[PDB]
Amino acid sequence: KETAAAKFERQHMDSSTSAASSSNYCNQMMKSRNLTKDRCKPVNTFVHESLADVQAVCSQKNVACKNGQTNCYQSYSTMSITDCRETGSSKYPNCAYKTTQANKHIIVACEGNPYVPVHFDASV
Ligand SMILES: Nc1ncnc2c1ncn2[C@@H]1O[C@H](COP(=O)(O)O)[C@@H](O)[C@H]1O
Repeated sequence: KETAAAKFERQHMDSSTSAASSSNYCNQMMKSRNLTKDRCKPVNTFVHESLADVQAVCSQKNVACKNGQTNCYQSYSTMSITDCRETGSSKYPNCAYKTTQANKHIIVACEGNPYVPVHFDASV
């Protein structure tokens, strides 16, 4: 089965690009990462940093999660990320997104042994 850890990597990791590939990036990536499979996933963030760097966030600044759990962590450094947001004109199965690149601190929830990212909570 797909572990939660693998699912985080599929949904949120993109170390290959340093930053968003112009205007087409979200359209292609949301599809290729299977987030347009059974609906247009409305909102999603990709992180353009090494896996090791993202994993290391599980030992950085402990902050409250949006759902009220205590297992969330904020990166001490800013990271290169891309926010994808579904357009008003987007209609399944033709899912359309705005690609917005930025540099922000990420917030991830971590679980397990090893203690790794399983949920992307926020960027700040
Ligand atoms: N603190 C957390 N630790 C682990 N997974 C979480 C956490 N917060 C949210 N999730 C995951 O993200 C989804 C969205 O959370 P919610 O909006 O509370 O339904 C949940 O179904 C979980 O799959």
